[PDB]
Amino acid sequence: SMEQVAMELRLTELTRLLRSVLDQLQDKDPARIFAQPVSLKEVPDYLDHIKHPMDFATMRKRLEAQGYKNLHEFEEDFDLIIDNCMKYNARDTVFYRAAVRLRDQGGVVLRQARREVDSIG
Repeated sequence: SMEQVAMELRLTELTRLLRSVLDQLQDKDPARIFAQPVSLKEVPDYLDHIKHPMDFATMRKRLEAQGYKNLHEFEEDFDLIIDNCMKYNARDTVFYRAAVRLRDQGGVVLRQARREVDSIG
């Protein structure tokens, strides 16, 4: 149908906007602490601590499959990255500190993306 195509064009454009958002958020992680999944070879007990792991490479795979239907879903995944880190790692660690900085700096990027998604439909 012509409606299914119009919907697919909307999802495509959302994916385009989320791709830019993701690149901007990931620049706020210059040390690449959140770039890839926590290694189960190197942290064998991680899944006993964290039930829903997340990282920027896993978000990128979902993105390119047009697996995000709205910004809320995308934010959920970003929020997992931060919140998982802040639970697993203690306050006085480079890891926890990196999460806090990502959170604070990403908030700005996400504040305007919410307006761009409401604005452009």
